[PDB]
Amino acid sequence: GTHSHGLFKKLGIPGPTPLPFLGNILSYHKGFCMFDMECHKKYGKVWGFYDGQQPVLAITDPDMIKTVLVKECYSVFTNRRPFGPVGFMKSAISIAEDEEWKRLRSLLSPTFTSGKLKEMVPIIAQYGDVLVRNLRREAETGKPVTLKDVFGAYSMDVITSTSFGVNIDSLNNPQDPFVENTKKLLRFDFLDPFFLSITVFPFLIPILEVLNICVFPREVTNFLRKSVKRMKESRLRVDFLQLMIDSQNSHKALSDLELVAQSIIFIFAGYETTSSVLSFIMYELATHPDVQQKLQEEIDAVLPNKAPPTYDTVLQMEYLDMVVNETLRLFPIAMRLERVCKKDVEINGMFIPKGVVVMIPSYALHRDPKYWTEPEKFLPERFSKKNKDNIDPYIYTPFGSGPRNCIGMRFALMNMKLALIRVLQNFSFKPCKETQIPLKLSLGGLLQPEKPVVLKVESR
Amino acid sequence: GTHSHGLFKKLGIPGPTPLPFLGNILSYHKGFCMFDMECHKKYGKVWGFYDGQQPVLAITDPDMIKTVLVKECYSVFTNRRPFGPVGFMKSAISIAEDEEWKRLRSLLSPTFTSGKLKEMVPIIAQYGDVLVRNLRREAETGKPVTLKDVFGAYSMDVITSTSFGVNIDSLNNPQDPFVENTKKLLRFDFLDPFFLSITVFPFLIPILEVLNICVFPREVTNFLRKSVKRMKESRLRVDFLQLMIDSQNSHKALSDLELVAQSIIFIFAGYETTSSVLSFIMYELATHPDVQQKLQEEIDAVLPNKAPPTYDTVLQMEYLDMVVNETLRLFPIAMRLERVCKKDVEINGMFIPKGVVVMIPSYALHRDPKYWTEPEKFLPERFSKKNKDNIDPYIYTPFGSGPRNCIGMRFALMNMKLALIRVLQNFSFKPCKETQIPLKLSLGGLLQPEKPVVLKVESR
Amino acid sequence: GTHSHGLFKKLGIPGPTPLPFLGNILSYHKGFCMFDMECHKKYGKVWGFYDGQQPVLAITDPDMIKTVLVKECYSVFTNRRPFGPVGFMKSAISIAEDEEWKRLRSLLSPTFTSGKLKEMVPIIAQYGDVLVRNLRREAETGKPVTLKDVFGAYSMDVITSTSFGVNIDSLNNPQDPFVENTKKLLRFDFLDPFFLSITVFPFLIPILEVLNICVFPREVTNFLRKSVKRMKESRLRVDFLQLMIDSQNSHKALSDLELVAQSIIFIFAGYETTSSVLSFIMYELATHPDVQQKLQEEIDAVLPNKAPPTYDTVLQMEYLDMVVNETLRLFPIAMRLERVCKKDVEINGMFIPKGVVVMIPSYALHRDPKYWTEPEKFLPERFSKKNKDNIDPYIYTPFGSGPRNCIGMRFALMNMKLALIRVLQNFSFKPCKETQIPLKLSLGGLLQPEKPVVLKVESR
Amino acid sequence: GTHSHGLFKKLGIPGPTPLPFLGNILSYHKGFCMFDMECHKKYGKVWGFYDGQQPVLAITDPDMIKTVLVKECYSVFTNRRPFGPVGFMKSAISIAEDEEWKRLRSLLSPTFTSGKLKEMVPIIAQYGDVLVRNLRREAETGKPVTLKDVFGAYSMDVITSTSFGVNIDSLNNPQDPFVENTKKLLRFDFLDPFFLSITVFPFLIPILEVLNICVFPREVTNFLRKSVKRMKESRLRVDFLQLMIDSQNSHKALSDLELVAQSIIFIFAGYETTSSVLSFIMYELATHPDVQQKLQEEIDAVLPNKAPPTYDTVLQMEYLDMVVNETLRLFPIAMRLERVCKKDVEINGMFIPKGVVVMIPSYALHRDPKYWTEPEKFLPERFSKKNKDNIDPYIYTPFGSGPRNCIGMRFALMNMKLALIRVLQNFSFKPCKETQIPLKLSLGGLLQPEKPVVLKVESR
Ligand code: HEM
Ligand code: HEM
Ligand code: HEM
Ligand code: HEM
Ligand SMILES: COCC(=O)O[C@]1(CCN(C)CCCc2nc3ccccc3[nH]2)CCc2cc(F)ccc2[C@@H]1C(C)C
Repeated sequence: GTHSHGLFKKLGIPGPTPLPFLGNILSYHKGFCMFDMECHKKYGKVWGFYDGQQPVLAITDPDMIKTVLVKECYSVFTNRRPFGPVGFMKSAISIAEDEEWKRLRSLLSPTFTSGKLKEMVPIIAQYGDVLVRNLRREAETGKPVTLKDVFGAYSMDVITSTSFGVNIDSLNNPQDPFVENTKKLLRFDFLDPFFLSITVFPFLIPILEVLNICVFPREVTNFLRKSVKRMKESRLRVDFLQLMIDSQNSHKALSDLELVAQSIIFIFAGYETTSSVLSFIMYELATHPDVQQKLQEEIDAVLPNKAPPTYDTVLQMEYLDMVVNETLRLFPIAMRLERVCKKDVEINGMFIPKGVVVMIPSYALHRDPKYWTEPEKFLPERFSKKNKDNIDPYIYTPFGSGPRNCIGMRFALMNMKLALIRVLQNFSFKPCKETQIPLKLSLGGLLQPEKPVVLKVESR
Repeated sequence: GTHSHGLFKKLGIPGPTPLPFLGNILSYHKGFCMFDMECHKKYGKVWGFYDGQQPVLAITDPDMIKTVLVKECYSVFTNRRPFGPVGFMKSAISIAEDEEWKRLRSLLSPTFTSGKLKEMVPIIAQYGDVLVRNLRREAETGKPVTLKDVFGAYSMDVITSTSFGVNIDSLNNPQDPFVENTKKLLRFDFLDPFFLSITVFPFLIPILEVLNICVFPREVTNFLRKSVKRMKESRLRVDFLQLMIDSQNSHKALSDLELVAQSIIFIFAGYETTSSVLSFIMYELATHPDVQQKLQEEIDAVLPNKAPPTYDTVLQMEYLDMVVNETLRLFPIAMRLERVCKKDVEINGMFIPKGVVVMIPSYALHRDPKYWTEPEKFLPERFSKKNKDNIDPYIYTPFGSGPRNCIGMRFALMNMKLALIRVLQNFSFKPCKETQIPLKLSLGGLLQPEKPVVLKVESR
Repeated sequence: GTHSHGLFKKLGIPGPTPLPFLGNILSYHKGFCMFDMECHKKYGKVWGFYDGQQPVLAITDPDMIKTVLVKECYSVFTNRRPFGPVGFMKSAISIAEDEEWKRLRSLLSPTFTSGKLKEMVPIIAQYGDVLVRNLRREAETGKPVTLKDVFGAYSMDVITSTSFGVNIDSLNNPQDPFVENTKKLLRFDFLDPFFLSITVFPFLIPILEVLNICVFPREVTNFLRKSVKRMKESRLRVDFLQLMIDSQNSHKALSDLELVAQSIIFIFAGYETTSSVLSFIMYELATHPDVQQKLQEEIDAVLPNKAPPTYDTVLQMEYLDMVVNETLRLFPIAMRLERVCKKDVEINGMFIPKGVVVMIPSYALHRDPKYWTEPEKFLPERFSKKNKDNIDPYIYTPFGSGPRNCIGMRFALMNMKLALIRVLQNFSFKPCKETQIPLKLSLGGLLQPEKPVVLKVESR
Repeated sequence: GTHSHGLFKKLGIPGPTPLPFLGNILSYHKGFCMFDMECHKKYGKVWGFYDGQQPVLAITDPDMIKTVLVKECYSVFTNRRPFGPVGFMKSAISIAEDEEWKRLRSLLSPTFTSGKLKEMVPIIAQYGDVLVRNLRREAETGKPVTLKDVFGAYSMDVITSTSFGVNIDSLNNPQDPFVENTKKLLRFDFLDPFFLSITVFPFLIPILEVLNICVFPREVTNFLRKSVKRMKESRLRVDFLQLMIDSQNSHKALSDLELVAQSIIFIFAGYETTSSVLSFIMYELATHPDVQQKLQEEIDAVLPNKAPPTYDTVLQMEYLDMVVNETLRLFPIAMRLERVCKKDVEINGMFIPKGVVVMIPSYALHRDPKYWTEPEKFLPERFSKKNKDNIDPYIYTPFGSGPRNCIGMRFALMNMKLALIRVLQNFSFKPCKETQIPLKLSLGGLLQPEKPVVLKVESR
């Protein structure tokens, strides 16, 4: 009931005090993000709490953070915490651990190079054209646009074609076989009934693992499993599947089911994340028409006459970059980074017992007054070539840092940027009566707007 | 490991001998139906086995059967066995038990009278017209027809409109909100991984009931729960919802959530059952064109010039009735009837300990040589007014018998008959090269064809 | 997590508000007794709380209490709550439920008549002689006496010989086979780690029931099971075993294992209960030498010259009775009486939903100022023939009331009285320096002294 | 249900075929030992089976065995399989794993040197004198002697005094506090109900670990935990406790609770093991009076006139050694050695997947005709300095081999030898009518006689 509940009181580490069995989870009634702020303010720089019986040690010192993410990554802090029954998805690089992770990490790093990415741009860019045509039809008829559905559909189209060559217009084909399953691959709400129970009955995982109950649905994983065995057997492009089929012709060649595992996790990592950030950005651009106009101006300069964006001209645009980064400062959608302490260690004047989840509260550091002037404000300027220098890369970590960081970072920024470019080239975006202002974050376990973002969309 | 595994060896009752923990479930590798036959042949008239640790006493004596289903129903054998975590669906009349069942049974019996049914015929009959139009378009283009999809869609249309007034053409609207959830309400395969585990880990039910994992999906039950709260609040027809909303204006008036519970179970009881029998019947009529022609002839006689069937002219047709009943003899899709023994009893020279599932092997009795001449053969004649007399109603029980029998019997026969009438009026049905002949039953826990039934469909 | 946690807020019933999963069990940090008082004071006459998810409705109205214990006992409130995995001890009359309880209750009522008891007095009385000899040897050498060990040994001797004819001097034979197991049969601490977990993981019971883990130890129950099969087979006295072997030569004759079940529960009900009350009484008599002297005087009057007590002269003694009853007022060692509500009901202007544990806080009513003048004080007089009249038998219930009350009441009072008589005849009892004064009740789940009672024991 | 059940059929490895859920455990109805022989004969040199879902790869090639036990011990095969909920005893060197094991292994190796052992001989030897006095009193009165009780008591006396300095005559004090708990520390029967369930519900371990249910009893571990905190605090000899208290004044000094953990495991490893081998040896010496006489002769030669054995004269005796070793050949009481495969590997032309329990069937190799002439026969000669050479130390492994072997080997042989010496010096031992001849091994999970060994004991 109190297993390890004296561990932090003992070691000298402060923090809220736990309740038996539940630990501190009642504190999650306002969300991971709000609880992390309060803990930063009211306890300082290091603190501890209990996800049920599991102690979690929050750390906020950039040198200490670097040690965990960078320095001792491979020796002490290699893995994230178990979070549910995962079945065969224990082979997805995100879930695999220790050496199996390192092998998967290596077998996949060449798939995410800039070269591989530059050759996917003409595919990603095609569904930007699709986006504008579907945006225009809703811009034609004066009717508010709900960003999450139009950007949701764009993200889906980008994934089907980048990882499977499946060329869909997911919006206009809302009944395709390939759209129904991939749309069931949403991000996990670790504050919803099931995942909370898993936290205070971690011993229920093995019970579930033996009933073959799985947090990745049996049908989705089954449909994609067989749908990929078709694609492999009809090919025998430039998409993730093929680069992976390539890398299996100094570690053990990528297995068959391991390739299926990665394709599904790429979807999981890329679907809701992308559409959610594109919507946050559109909210900020719609509530600061000066930033929007400025970006539209920077776009028309590089791309004269709605010229089509390319890998190289995308990377030209400084102010676009500043909008993307400043939006991810406010809304880092992972909320936290975490690693399991797998040994006893001392790092930066602090002993850490084997088994503690060490956690880095990204949302709260990105909104720390002590590192950010006027943190609540959308201020794209803080990332200009002028100011970009005094930003610590261990305070601002929307993609994490170190060897276990987001292997999809460059792909995701290039995907979102292509979207925002082709959309601002043709449209302007305005607040509504119904446009929730100021926007409220959800109280749940996902960093998303309370109410969806809806906006007026006009044509240029 | 062997809890109660001597109970039948002791009492004197024969039967296969169990394995620890698993009981006799390895015997289910050929299906409930085949295992029940072998047990009838090789052990006689009474026998016992173990679904894991749970003893099941099979009985085949018509007097003994009557005692269980009819005589001592309310005192000893009131309930079916628990079969999964059910959540709020513990209020569906099928799952409720003891007095709560009797109340629900009474609060719903007037909803299934013949009067209420005769006023639903013009609704049911409308989607017969819809069936023929969709059948014709597939009969127009010479392309094999897969019965389960065209009869699947008809069954869905009949349910939406009979229980919610929702008027859909489910086939041509394969993307309606109301079709996606109700199509996820299929019959349970108690021989599939999950339900088998539930059988040898019955103690896993409470674990699941507390994670709110449920065998009726949370979304389906949630969508229908709210979708009904709309219909109640827009009404404030002749459909099940309204007759139920009626019966809540000597027992406790039907509750709100109890009404939601029944509407979903009516779907569960009526969707796959109906479409599966309609397909079995079409198989038999397509593999005996003499029966088919004879029925077409009996239909044209009562209904001159594709005249539209009515409640009364439907009940006119003897040979139609004989085809429906003879098909349900071969294919009684419940396979077994069961009741939990809730007390110790002696019935017909046999003591039965509290807790035994008493079970009646319908599939095997319907195909018993000792009651049926040439049981394997489709012989509609055995049910004519001439021969219908020497059929024991405790050997032939496709809808069960007694107070807990199928409260939807008359509705289901009238629904299927309306379908078969309007379809034979306009079409003839022929075997294919691909038409699996002879048809094989599935090895799983549902009584359905191994491979789907597909047939040539011509026009008259 | 909150299953039924709105049930009392809804029905209108007040009470502390629950925490998810745990309900109100954090409130048990001071004990059932103290929590029950606070709830009586601060919420009044009726209230509700949650043992995890299980709602418990406390009631304190004598008419309402009578309804539950007496009036609707057989129809609505027949059983106590499940409390642990019990294995075969589900046949002990205390644990059995509904009709199986009524049968066991009837098959055992004639074993507890006054006639049967009067013939056990010469056995019980013999080990009073044994008590005095062992008390004297500790009274001889001036050394404090720890009541729980000398009365513990007396209680054990009374049980072995009353239920099995086994004639031991448990103290001087602290290594007999028959003493080691029966001494492991102590009362359950429902506030200790295991039983608390059972309360907030009631779903863990079936898991345990299938590993054959049992709250009655496998060895104790096994030793006594075989040790009784010896006694049955060597007999083939006046003791419980024989009266039971008798009653199996209008319900089903007592089974073999059912007889073993009762013998163990008689031990469980009678061992720690008796020794604990004898010690409470000795504390009160030692902290009021006037009561003690008065009782010694009433004993010498009826029993001139340490004359040996008999059934009839035991029942002569009014003041003895008043001391026993007043001690059980302060220390009713069951603390609460409970029944499961098995139907919906209205009783005395109150609706009660099926499934609620209805609970009667005996400890708090016995110490209610509103029924007892100076409740904290040991006042034997309130039970004299003069005052015994205005005591409601539904406020003062140390043995419960109604058909499910203590079937061992008369036996227990006669056993304790014989002890107290033969001991006061020969000894006087005095407070020590170490004698905890005032005595503190344990904070756990058993009503016993914090620290053991130790006292000076002199000879007469 | 069949998780990994194709792993051996796939890899090419033969073996009995499994049943769902249970694997091959029905095969354990004759015991680990008999099942291991049949598997050696009927499948050859390598085979696989399933303890439920857990694959176990048996290996019998001395080079392959050496690789696992010696060569790749620290890299691949460091740990034994989890076997039950162990609580804090996860710190006992036997249960600890990976580096924590290596640290414990090092912190304890100097406690088992020959120097430390030679200084414990005068303690061990003292309770040999105690043994002879208690043996004589049973040899005085002509009454069969049950070896397991007289050698059981000797083993207990040797442990209390070697690990805690507690100087008991456990037999004549069968009621000491320190004897009652340590006698509850018997070897685990992994074929008894509980441990078998753990094998096919390994997921039940975490459920138990959270109810603090433990396979080392809470009371035994609690009594010894506090009883050691006394001994530490009264000291602040030459016994295990002190050598351990010593080693905590290049790894982390032995913790407090870690020291308590080791003391209990030393008891667990040493109590039943020793007494069981001493009894096997006495059986063999009593059923071959020529060996016995020969040993008595070799003892009288080194120790003239019942001279007292010393470390050095104990190691003098070749024929004693040959009797001890030949008895452990027949009866290697661990039965199997095992290690978990923690990586994928190829060793001696064989790939082994991560997670397989690799197992070495000691009992069956010790009785392999292909390495042992007349294996069923007790032939002390095979271990003489003449023949001891062609015995492979990877076929004959009564204490295992390699870094994880029995850290108590020398202590155990010296303890048993001192016993056998002082006993044969004074007694001769003869078969009885009741002496089970030939002796049968138990069908359970412990290598012990079916029926106890009883023998005539005469004096010299
Ligand atoms: C705006 C979009 C995205 C954001 C903000 C984001 C952020 C993150 C973060 C914070 C992590 C954990 C980093 C850490 O623990 O240090 C992560 C991991 C990961 N992400 Fe992204 N991500 C995005 C999109 C994508 C995309 C398109 C992919 C496509 C392949 C992807 C694949 C992954 C993978 C595989 C990991 C786990 C890597 C490993 O365990 O070695 N993510 N992401
Ligand atoms: C061909 C179609 C159908 C067949 C063959 C069939 C057969 C059965 C059988 C064998 C039982 C159990 C009988 C027993 O235990 O004695 C049953 C129960 C039931 N059926 Fe039907 N059924 C069909 C369609 C329907 C329909 C359309 C409804 C619509 C309301 C329905 C509602 C129910 C209910 C509520 C029960 C449980 C009744 C109770 O527990 O009191 N069924 N059915
Ligand atoms: C001072 C000693 C004792 C006290 C204070 C005591 C008190 C109680 C109480 C409060 C109950 C529950 C009553 C209820 O729910 O209304 C009970 C039940 C019971 N007691 Fe006693 N008890 C004592 C000794 C004994 C003895 C010696 C026996 C010997 C047979 C015994 C046998 C039982 C049984 C069998 C029940 C359950 C009866 C049933 O469920 O029908 N008890 N006791
Ligand atoms: C006749 C008596 C004994 C026999 C036959 C015996 C045999 C064994 C065997 C086969 C093993 C496992 C070896 C392996 O996996 O390679 C073992 C382990 C062990 N034994 Fe002994 N043993 C005996 C007595 C003792 C005694 C007196 C001690 C006292 C300390 C002891 C302490 C241990 C320990 C601590 C281990 C685990 C070592 C580790 O995991 O590193 N044993 N024993
Ligand atoms: C839900 O919180 C945001 C989130 O989903 O973060 C990840 C999921 C990480 N998962 C492998 C489980 C690890 C345990 C965990 N419990 C958390 C609760 C709150 C906050 C963070 C938590 N971490 C992080 C890495 C990752 C790796 C992939 F391969 C695919 C998707 C993702 C997402 C991220 C891209 C948005």
